[PDB]
Amino acid sequence: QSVDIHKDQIIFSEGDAGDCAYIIEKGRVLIYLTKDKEEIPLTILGEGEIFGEMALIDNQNRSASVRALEDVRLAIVTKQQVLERVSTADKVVQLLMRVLLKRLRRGTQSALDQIKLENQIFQAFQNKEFELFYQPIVNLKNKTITGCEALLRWNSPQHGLVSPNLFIDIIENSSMVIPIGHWIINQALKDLRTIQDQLRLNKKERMADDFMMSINISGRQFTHSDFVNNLEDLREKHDLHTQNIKLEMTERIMMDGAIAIDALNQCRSLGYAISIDDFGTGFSGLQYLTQMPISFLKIDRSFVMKILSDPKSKAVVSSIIHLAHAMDIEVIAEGIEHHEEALVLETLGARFGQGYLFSKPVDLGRFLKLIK
Amino acid sequence: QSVDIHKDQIIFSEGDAGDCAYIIEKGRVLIYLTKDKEEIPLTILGEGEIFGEMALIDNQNRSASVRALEDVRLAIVTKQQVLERVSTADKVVQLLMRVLLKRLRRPGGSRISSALDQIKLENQIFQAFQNKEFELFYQPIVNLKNKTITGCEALLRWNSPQHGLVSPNLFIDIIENSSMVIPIGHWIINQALKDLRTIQDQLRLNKKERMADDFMMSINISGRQFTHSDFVNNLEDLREKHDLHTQNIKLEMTERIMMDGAIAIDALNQCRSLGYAISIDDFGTGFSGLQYLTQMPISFLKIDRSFVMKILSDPKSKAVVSSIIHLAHAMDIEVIAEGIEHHEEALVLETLGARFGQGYLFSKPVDLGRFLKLIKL
Ligand SMILES: Nc1nc2c(ncn2[C@@H]2O[C@@H]3COP(=O)(O)O[C@H]3[C@H]2O)c(=O)[nH]1
Ligand SMILES: Nc1nc2c(ncn2[C@@H]2O[C@@H]3COP(=O)(O)O[C@H]3[C@H]2O)c(=O)[nH]1
Ligand SMILES: [Mg+2]
Ligand SMILES: [Mg+2]
Repeated sequence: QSVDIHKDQIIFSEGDAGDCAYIIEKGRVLIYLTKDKEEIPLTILGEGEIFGEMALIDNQNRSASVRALEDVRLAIVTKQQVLERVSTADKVVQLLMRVLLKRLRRGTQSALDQIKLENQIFQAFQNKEFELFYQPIVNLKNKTITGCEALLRWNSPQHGLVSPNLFIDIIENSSMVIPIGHWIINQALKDLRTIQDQLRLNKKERMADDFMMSINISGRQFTHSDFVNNLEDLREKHDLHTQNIKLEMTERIMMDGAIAIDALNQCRSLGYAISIDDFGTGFSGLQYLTQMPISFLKIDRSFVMKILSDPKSKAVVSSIIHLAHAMDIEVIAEGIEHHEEALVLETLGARFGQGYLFSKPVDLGRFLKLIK
Repeated sequence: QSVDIHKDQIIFSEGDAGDCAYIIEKGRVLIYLTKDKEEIPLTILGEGEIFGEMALIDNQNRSASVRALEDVRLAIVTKQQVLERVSTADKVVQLLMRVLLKRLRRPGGSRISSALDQIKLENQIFQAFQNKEFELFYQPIVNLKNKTITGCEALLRWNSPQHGLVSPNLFIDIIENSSMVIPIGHWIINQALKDLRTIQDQLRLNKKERMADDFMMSINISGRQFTHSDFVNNLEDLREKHDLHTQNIKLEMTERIMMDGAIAIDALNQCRSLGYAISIDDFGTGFSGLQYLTQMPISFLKIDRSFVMKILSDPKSKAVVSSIIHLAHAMDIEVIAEGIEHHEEALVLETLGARFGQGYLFSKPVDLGRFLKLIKL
């Protein structure tokens, strides 16, 4: 909505209640204070400048008066429009705005903490405090280790064992995912080379050929272009085959719809296995799985820990397993802690499993012992 | 990540390139300008204050110098941490930041070379609402086996050529993540409930007593209006206003409501205890709340057109649809398959076990007057 004001009209005065702000589309306006009939100019605003935001942002009165220097045309921005856009902005951006506002007139402790935590995470990465552990994936019927998932671990000397609940999300929607993710993939692929070599050296030739290293890939690093180029470079570096490398993704990817179907279809043509991690939670979902080069899906612990108790959870799990089979997708059920859970999941048709029942995540050295 | 500076150290000078910002953890710093060797104090900052952000936000030089007044400890905030959060922010927020920055740094004329358009579109939408340009149409939901109209969905329409150059989805989206959803949504619900009263009265007056009792008016409820407190109070007020029963009113909700998890289960259980029917509008698209579907007062789920239009062509889409239908039955949830445009689609969906359907095959959305005629057939 657009409004035309004549030259010399006082649009509002210092000390008035704020109703709305205004974006100048044509002409010029003067911002002034008055102090005993002496008019003190602050500035002249022209096309594109917004004015009157300040009263709206923190329900104070007008900090200055505003007069049209010539005929002007103003677009009206409402209190609610400004408050809405501000309240939904990033909390560090909200902090930055509050500090600027208060200085110009002359959730903060949560926002400073987020900034600090990020810097603490990345310094710990560069101080070599992270390592990968490996959690066996087992064939449910014959109890054989068929692969492993690479899981990030923070062994901070000050705090002891730092929980992945904290730092994984910070890492994943931060630019540091790219350097951290490049390190993860290289390490996983390096340790895959070692697992295969050791398996062969102990005459388990077929196990080595069929072994799947499962690597968690975030959306950010997946949609970063040349992700596939670096992934390929790192595979050839360690002389590995695509068929032994499974890329675990959260369905939040498909979100990027056609684009996604893109790289995912890319990799699949190279022979990488693609897996939907935490299926049925998050945006890890049914609708896109219809048209996806998906070889695996993981049934989240949240379902598995309710199999025996809540029989409506047993229904949902059977549905997912039977659906996966109808699309020739195989299933890994994770969070398996009891033999009774593994029994039921095998009867329902899940081929693979992971969890404490079989083994917790362990360092490479202990994993190399488990496979023997 | 933490750095200790001695009393009197110039941390940086006015005119330098910005590397990082700092949070003061201990002590005090002076912000000053220099103007012919006269040092002009702007302020003293203490514990918790941030400084040096401004150069980072828009790659300008330092607007002032900063000296430690005593021994200080600074936490480092990186250029990268500021620039990412700033560059990804809303364009109105970006405008606000630029204006504040320039004003704090500051007779010449200040200028700024979308944004204004987003603001205007919203005001155009809301003025059209208040100028009575919106109305509800109703699309029959039919029992697939016996072809009988069992209910209808209320669908919002804008009667203007302007609806037009926005896109049909887009005007609904503007409404739904804007505060205007509350006044627009209150009008929608009242109108739908008013027109439900009329459908039932006419059904009774023609001795179709069982049809009137079983008739479901389906109303799309956005997340914003659902999580707004006193949503249930207004909904109840409007039901009693039109002397209606909860059992005839179905609340269609996006699956994205389950991003609240525990809070969402309670809010739905509140409506369900009152006797409202709850339906998941877009099942299997958008947010996956299947872990939660285990414990949800859900009576209906709708299979989206995006699945239905791929049944015959892409047989992996046929697989997913059968799975959803069979799963819904295992939880005593009934299914409405929407976007049904051909008899062959309705055939397949009935064989798979879907009870209800909507789409062009049966009828497009129509005004109340035409809907009242369709009922009598
Ligand atoms: N306080 C202040 N406001 C300014 C300045 N330059 C432009 N303005 C605008 O003038 C407006 C006066 O009313 P508000 O306080 O609502 O919002 C103010 C700003 O939008 C300045 O240097 N100081
Ligand atoms: N320009 C300006 N900067 C201030 C003021 N008060 C505190 N500061 C801080 O001083 C810093 C000087 O360098 P920057 O411009 O990078 O960031 C500035 C702000 O963080 C003030 O009144 N004006
Ligand atoms: Mg996983
Ligand atoms: Mg709908």
